[PDB]
This record gives sequence, C-alpha cells and structure tokens, in this order.
Amino acid sequence: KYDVVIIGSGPAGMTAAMYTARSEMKTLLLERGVPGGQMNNTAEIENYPGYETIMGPELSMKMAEPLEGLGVENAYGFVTGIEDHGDYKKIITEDDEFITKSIIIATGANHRKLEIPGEEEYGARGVSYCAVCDGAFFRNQEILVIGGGDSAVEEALYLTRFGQSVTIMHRRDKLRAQEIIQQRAFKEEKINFIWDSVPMEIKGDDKKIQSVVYKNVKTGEVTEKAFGGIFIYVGLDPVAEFVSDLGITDEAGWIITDDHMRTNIPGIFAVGDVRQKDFRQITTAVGDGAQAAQEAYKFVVE
Amino acid sequence: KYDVVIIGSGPAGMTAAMYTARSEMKTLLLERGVPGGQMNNTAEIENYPGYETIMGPELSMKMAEPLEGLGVENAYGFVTGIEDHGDYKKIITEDDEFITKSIIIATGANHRKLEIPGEEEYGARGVSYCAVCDGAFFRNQEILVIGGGDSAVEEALYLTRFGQSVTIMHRRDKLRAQEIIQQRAFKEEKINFIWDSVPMEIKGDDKKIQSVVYKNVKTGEVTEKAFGGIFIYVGLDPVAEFVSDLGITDEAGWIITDDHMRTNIPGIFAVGDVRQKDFRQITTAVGDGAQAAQEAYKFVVE
Ligand SMILES: Cc1cc2nc3c(=O)[nH]c(=O)nc-3n(C[C@H](O)[C@H](O)[C@H](O)COP(=O)(O)OP(=O)(O)OC[C@H]3O[C@@H](n4cnc5c(N)ncnc54)[C@H](O)[C@@H]3O)c2cc1C
Ligand SMILES: Cc1cc2nc3c(=O)[nH]c(=O)nc-3n(C[C@H](O)[C@H](O)[C@H](O)COP(=O)(O)OP(=O)(O)OC[C@H]3O[C@@H](n4cnc5c(N)ncnc54)[C@H](O)[C@@H]3O)c2cc1C
Repeated sequence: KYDVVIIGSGPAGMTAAMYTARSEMKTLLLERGVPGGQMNNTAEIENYPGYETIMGPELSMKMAEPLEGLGVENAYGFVTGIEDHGDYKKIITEDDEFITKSIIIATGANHRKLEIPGEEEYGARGVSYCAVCDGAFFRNQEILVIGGGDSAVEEALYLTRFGQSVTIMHRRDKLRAQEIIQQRAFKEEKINFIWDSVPMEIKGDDKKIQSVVYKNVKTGEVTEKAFGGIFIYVGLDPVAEFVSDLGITDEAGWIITDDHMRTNIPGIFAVGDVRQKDFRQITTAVGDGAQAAQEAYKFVVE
Repeated sequence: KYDVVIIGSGPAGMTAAMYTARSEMKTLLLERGVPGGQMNNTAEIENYPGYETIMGPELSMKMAEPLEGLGVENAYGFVTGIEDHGDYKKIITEDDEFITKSIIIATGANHRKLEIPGEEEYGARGVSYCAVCDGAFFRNQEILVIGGGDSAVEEALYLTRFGQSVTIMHRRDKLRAQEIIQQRAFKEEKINFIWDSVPMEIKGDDKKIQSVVYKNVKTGEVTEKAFGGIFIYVGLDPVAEFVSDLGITDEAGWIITDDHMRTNIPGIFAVGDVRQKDFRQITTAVGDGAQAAQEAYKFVVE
C-alpha cells in the first residue's frame, strides 16, 4: 500500500511527510496525540530560523497546515509494533494495521516531570527542561537545576554563563555524572549544591517564579529559597516502545542510525529526538526529517 | 579575539551564528555579499517547515533580522585564507585579518548557469536548478532537463513523477552518468533524449516559458520545441577556494566533515551546501548550522 509511513507528527515527522508527499510518495502520517509533539508544550521559541519569536503551538499549526494539500494522509494511530516482511513492512496500531514499503520513525523523547505543584503553572514562566532553549532568559538570576546525572551537571555548567548563580539540587549525597563533568562542576565557583533534597513546590506570582520549597529526604527538613528559574533533569527517555525487539536501539532504547537516518533495517529510518544523538532541537529535527525523506524515496525507487 | 567566526551568511551560517551568539560565544559572521546566500536567487520556497510559502529574499530577511539583537557581530569580508595556529586560527580577508578560537565554514555552492537569453527572465517562471525544490510546480508538463551526468539523469528520473514527459538534452552523443543510473533512464519511457545539442534561448510570454530554441553542435541545425519548464545541471561547484590547501576537501573540492560537522582540523567545522554530502536544502543547512554551533561551543569550552 503506502510508499512510506511516518510515525509521529512532531517537527521531524511533519518535515519528513512534507517531503515525501511533495515528492509524490504515497504517504501516511500516524499520530497518537496532537500534531506538533513537544512543540505543543513549549511557549516562546527563539531559535527556529525564520521566526524571531514564535509560540510552540503556533509553530505546530504552521508546520501541520500544508500537509493535507501536499497529499499527506493524516491518520490516528498508537503504533504498538512493526513487522518486516522484506518487500514490505507491517505497522500495527491498537485497532489497525498498515502495509508500507518504508517507515520513518519520528516518535521523539520524553522529559520526566517533577509532578509538584507549580511546575505546570510556571512552565515557560521560569520552569524549563532545556538550557540551550531557555537559559538566555535568566541572565543574572539565581538559577536552580534539579538532577545529578550528566545532563543536570552539564546544563548547570552551561547555565552559569547566564545566571548569577546556579544551584544543583539532587536527591542523593553525591552525583552520578561522569567524573570529568563532575570535576568541571567542583571547579566552577558559581555552582553550589543542595544534597539529599527534592523540590516540593515551585512558587511565584501570577507572572513568574519567585521561590522553591524543598525537603531533605533524610531529615524531613523543609526550606524555601528564592530562585528566578528552574531547569529540570530527572530523566529523558526515548519514545520507541514499539521497536524494542527489532535490534535497532541502544542500551537506553535510543534508535541507532547512520548519518543518512538509516537504521540497520533496510527501509526503516528514524529521525529527530528518538535517535541516539546529542543535540535535540527543532532545527536538527527538521534537518533529520528532510534527510530521511530523501532516503526513503531512494529506497522505494530501487 | 572571537570565540567563533562563521564564514558565510546563508541559512547554514545564519543558524550557526544565531546559536553561538545565544550561547554567549563571542561571535563574528562574515559575508562578502547579501545575507541569505542562494535563498536570494530563489522565488517561492514551499518546503521550509513553518512557512507554507515564502519568497527566498523574504526568508533571508527573517533569518538575518534577529542576529544583531542576539549579539552576532556582522562584518563585511571576502575571505581568502585561513591559518591554523593551534590555540587560535587566523582568517585573512582581502583587506583584513581576524583571530578566533574556532571557525564554522558556511560558504555554500554554485549552480553553473547556461548564460543564454531567457534563463534569467524566466528564473522561477519555468527555469530551475533543483527538482526536489521545484518539480512539484510542473505536473503533467513537457519538461526539459539539461546535462548528461548523474545529477541531470537522476533529477530527470525524479521529474517524471510530475511531468507528462521529460527530455534530457546533452551536448555530447552519450552520457557521463553512472551505468546504473543510465540503465534506469533508458528503461523509463517518459524520458527521451536530444543529443549533441545545447539550448540557445528559452522563450515564453510575460508570465511563463513556452519554448526552448536549441542547436546541434555538430550540425549547426537549430530547433524550437514547446516546453513548460527547464531544469539545468551543467555543473555544481563548492564555493571554498580559501581552504584548498588545508587538506580538508575531497576531489571536487567539497569540504569533508564527520556527522558533527567537524573537519579534520580541530576547531574548524563546515556546514550546509559547502560540505561533501548528498542532500542540499535549507532544512539540512539549518540542521547543519545548529549542530556545528553546539560542537564549536564544546571545542571552545575544553
Ligand atoms: C518544554 C520544551 C521546550 C523546548 N524548546 C525548544 C526550543 O526553544 N527550540 C528548540 O529547538 N527545541 C526545543 N525543544 C526541543 C524540541 O521540542 C524537540 O527537539 C523536537 O520537538 C523533536 O521533534 P520530534 O519530531 O523528533 O519529536 P516530538 O516533537 O517529541 O514528537 C514526536 C511525536 O510522536 C508521537 N508518537 C510517539 N509515539 C508514538 C506511537 N507509538 N504512535 C504514534 N505516534 C507516536 C507523539 O505524540 C509526538 O507527537 C523543547 C522541548 C521541550 C520539552
Ligand atoms: C534557484 C534555487 C532555488 C532553491 N530552492 C530551494 C527550495 O525551494 N527549498 C530548499 O530547501 N532549498 C532550495 N535551494 C537550496 C538552498 O538555497 C541551499 O541549500 C541553501 O541556500 C544553502 O545554504 P548555505 O547556508 O550552506 O549556503 P548559501 O545559501 O550558498 O550561502 C553561502 C554564503 O556564503 C557567502 N560566502 C561565500 N564565500 C565567501 C567568502 N569567501 N567570504 C565571505 N562570504 C562568503 C556567500 O555570499 C553566500 O552568501 C535552492 C537553491 C537555488 C540556487
């Protein structure tokens, strides 16, 4: 049936579908939630070339709008599995099955949340999950980072280029980050640490964050401190449950591809945040989605 | 002096500069011409996610406009050389020199022109140099492709998915393209050939192309035929004369990088159309630029 099925309608998948459909490939775009993916949980985006500033859901609409006129068949699907039959592959959703010559997996990643009062309320008003994205908004402020792995500590060091101070709050008494990243953190004076502690409530006014209430997990001692921003790194997971058995993922479950977005399965490509890679952004998601589209064309051709 | 100098203000270099500046790297963007690069010679762009349609020069302006407010220093420079000195590199322009810790080369490519009457007049009114970019505009039309290499013939093949027919006109009596590509052309019935011929004039009305006059280079014999669009592939060159002696280029002079945009010289990255790669688009230029900015940041930190 399909020349190509794209799983996931975030920026990578919409870019790939735009391409494949424009190139007259019979194109299906599957989505279990809402077009735009993680962009839908974003306020101001200032690093997508072409818009000085644009809101996440605005950009989601902009990217989705042309797809139907270009021929993309949009369809609801919560993809649970994929079978390769050589000449074709089968995609299994909760109520359906699709046959296709090629597959572009574009199902993204999930940023684990704190799930404390205030987190949602102040999302893009002080709460963030990405320093490259948002760090710039907090020049000379007191910045709080939550987490103790490579990500928390690396983004903390990055954020010391903006904040007056960066504080790392971790639930244990030492860090899980690599030694070299740790060494950098201990040498940087603008960083300090709050150990054995977890946040309880993110507080502020109607407009922006003003403080964080936190608790020492060993002692029970509760404390409130002023902070102007909170960056959260309590885990980042691939969203690729439906490929777990296919042999195309790494330890943590990221999809391995070559520079051409090809997985080790012929006709199966992956793009965007779901890939094993080190820079997760709209721009790199778009770049990936265009590349995979060209490769899927080529594959379907030969 | 600088943390990073981006050479070239096309989409790849503008995205890179935007990223480095936002990350507080002391950032210079050098450009000999007009910001936007090849986007300035483009009419409608329909495959840059975020815009259903936008004019090349309009996109250029949207991408250039934020750069100064983010801290990019724009400066005029026709770059002629680069010296690596280990800790720093020197960039030589016709009338100046700059010192920098790192360099992102973003100098693009040049599509060679026919230089015949009508080529400019019907640029984006039937004259094109990129089938993935423009083919969609010629469904069911008589399409003419100029050139005899891998690019002409692969784009011709691609274009048969829109046009009623596709004629390849080559100046010699047989093709330079790979045998496999040639076999595919020969087997595709919507392709035919005009040999030992070159175009002389592209003609039409005030809006669009209606015909092409051409000449048999052996016989002198002239012909006019009706065509609705013309796609030109008489050569594509890197624009990177200022690196020719640095050991970072391939046979044809494309800059070789890894998947992180790294050249074999530390602190020297390259992005976008100038790179050796297979898919030249704004999307992939933007993806490249973002990635290199993040690599430059990392290079400059350690
Ligand atoms: C709060 C926040 C702010 C951000 N700000 C910025 C910024 O300012 N600039 C920037 O460049 N980047 C930003 N990012 C990063 C950017 O949003 C991501 O890099 C980008 O969205 C990745 O796109 P994607 O297409 O790979 O995946 P995603 O956008 O995650 O979308 C994947 C899609 O796949 C769908 N899907 C998943 N599994 C299935 C399944 N089994 N079946 C069907 N559908 C499925 C999901 O619902 C989803 O819609 C931000 C991220 C967050 C969380
Ligand atoms: C007619 C046409 C139509 C196109 N249509 C589309 C489309 O619809 N969609 C799409 O995705 N892509 C399209 N493309 C391709 C797209 O324009 C390119 O992929 C993109 O512009 C390349 O980005 P870049 O930043 O790598 O280089 P470029 O855009 O080439 O920019 C390089 C810049 O570097 C500057 N420079 C070069 N040398 C030096 C030097 N020595 N010193 C200082 N500055 C220097 C140049 O002045 C130039 O401004 C089109 C291209 C053309 C020619």
